[PDB]
Amino acid sequence: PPAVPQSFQVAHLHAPTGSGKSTKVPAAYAAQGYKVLVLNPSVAATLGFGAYMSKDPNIRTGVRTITTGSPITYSTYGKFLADGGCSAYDIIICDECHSTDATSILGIGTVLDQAETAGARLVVLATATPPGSVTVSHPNIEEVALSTTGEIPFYGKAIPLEVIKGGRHLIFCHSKKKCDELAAKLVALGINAVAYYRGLDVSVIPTSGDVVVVSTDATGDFDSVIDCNTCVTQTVDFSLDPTFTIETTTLPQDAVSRTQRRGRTGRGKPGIYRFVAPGERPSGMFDSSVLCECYDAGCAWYELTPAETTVRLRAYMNTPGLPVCQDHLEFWEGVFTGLTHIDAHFLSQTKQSGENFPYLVAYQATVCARAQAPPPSWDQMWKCLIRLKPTLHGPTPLLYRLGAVQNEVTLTHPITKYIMTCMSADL
Ligand SMILES: CC(C)c1ccc(Cn2cc(CC(=O)O)c3ccc(-c4cc(N)cc(N)c4)cc32)cc1
Repeated sequence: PPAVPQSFQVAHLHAPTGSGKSTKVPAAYAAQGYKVLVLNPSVAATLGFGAYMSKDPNIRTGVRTITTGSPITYSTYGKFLADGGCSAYDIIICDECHSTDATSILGIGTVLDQAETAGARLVVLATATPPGSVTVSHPNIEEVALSTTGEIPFYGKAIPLEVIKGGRHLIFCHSKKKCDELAAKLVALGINAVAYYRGLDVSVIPTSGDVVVVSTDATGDFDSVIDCNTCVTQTVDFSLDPTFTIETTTLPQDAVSRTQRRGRTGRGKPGIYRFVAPGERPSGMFDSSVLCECYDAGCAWYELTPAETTVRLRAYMNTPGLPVCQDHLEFWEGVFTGLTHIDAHFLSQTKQSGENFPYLVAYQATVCARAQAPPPSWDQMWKCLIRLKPTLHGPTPLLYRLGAVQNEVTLTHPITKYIMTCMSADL
């Protein structure tokens, strides 16, 4: 238990997930008379530690807020951001501080930039999977390499039928077209194959007997888990056509990713993990398009100027022991700064709808509406514009590229031109 210091310290705390760090740790600090805040990315986790310690801490999530007068608060990073960040606490624990979702990143950076001014003595950056870590072996999971033999084609290797006859098995595949293709062949060999991915109702998975569930990362109880060892990963490309493209890329998975997928077996009883590849990237590198996400979340959810968002991301990049990324702070701040007078109605629909880049989407929707032009495609991304579809004609004033573009485009909008400058100035 890192002692509370005389001057402000940032501390790192690497210890297994579940053991001590969101639970025993804060309680020991409180037992010494300190005020302590414990930050977590997930709502369920924050309530999970709340309930478990209530046998009483303050609990601060978007959906539920309990104030109890306790010296211990469990918040998510998002609610922490919503509450204006640093008010009130001697000690702030950033739990699961490896997390590369926007919110967590803005959260920690916020804690890093502000904790000292606001009078804290200690910030503990806690996680069980700090940068460079690999997958540790699990007592309940036997791990067996797949070999070229077997009669089912699987990412260069093969799977034997014997391993997926009898019981429950989960096969992780990388995309959607690949889940369909694989489920289908198993149905054509008797086996009970069920594909799952974003845009399916969770009902379609049987609950009791034999199945081979072919899903992405979109109770389960599996006897076996089968992993293609790859992940579709969001990335940015500065393609100058006219500006940037948000697209995907399939990289070999990292440690936490291998963990997450292996952990779908061994749920108490024994488990089996069979792999396409023996290796893994180490964790601790994230794409530029995560920076774009921070500026997006900041502008859409957290009422931050681009500039404030930068101040918080700077603190995060000025701390050692954290996921590292390209320094595109001035670029990304530049971009969002030009993005003014969004339609609040469009913004509100792309937020509700769980869109990625809800701000950039609603902004391209805004620009489209005011021009009376259509969006770059009639995909699901552009749902907010359906009400107006009947009124919209001509070429799409294209700002950036978030997906497929079916409509002809104009490249001359002031916002398009402005962004273009940003990339020639800051890149
Ligand atoms: C998963 C991804 C698509 C996503 C979803 C949602 C958000 C925003 N967000 C995520 C969390 C975490 C939690 O639920 O505790 C959260 C909490 C409180 C607020 C909030 C509350 C008020 N009263 C005003 C404002 N402005 C914000 C927004 C939040 C960010 C990212």
